Amino acid sequence: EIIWESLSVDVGSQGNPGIVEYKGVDTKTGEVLFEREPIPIGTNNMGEFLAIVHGLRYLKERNSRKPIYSNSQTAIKWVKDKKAKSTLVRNEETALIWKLVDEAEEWLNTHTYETPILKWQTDKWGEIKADY
DNA sequence: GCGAACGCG
DNA sequence: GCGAACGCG
Ligand SMILES: [Mg+2]
Repeated sequence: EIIWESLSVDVGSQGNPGIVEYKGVDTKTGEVLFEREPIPIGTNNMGEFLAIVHGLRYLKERNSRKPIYSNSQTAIKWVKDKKAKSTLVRNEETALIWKLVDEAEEWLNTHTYETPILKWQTDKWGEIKADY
């Protein structure tokens, strides 16, 4: 069933592409462990990808073997493949989201981890604790 | 390759 | 309606 000793991440989108925020919380308590301030233009899947990679970096900094829960099977696969397969144009308006994605891919390409990245089963378990 | 035909905000 | 992931020549 649920591994309560874990990190849960999720994205808050206003439009898609549109304003992106994300956060990571303690699955057990809902305590906010990290939060990303609004990024003016991104896609939902780019935000979910960034949330998982921020989680990987957060747990590594703290010598944690906790798994990560995401409700985004798309983003879980992007992280496994070390590539965010986004369609979003690269122009002046999207430079920030793409800089963050490119830096996240660089991190994945230059680090190893054991962190399990698990699917949060929303239908079966209810909303992920990191939900906005 | 051409375009059609989950889990949101 | 968005970003994701067939038959035909
Ligand atoms: Mg959510």
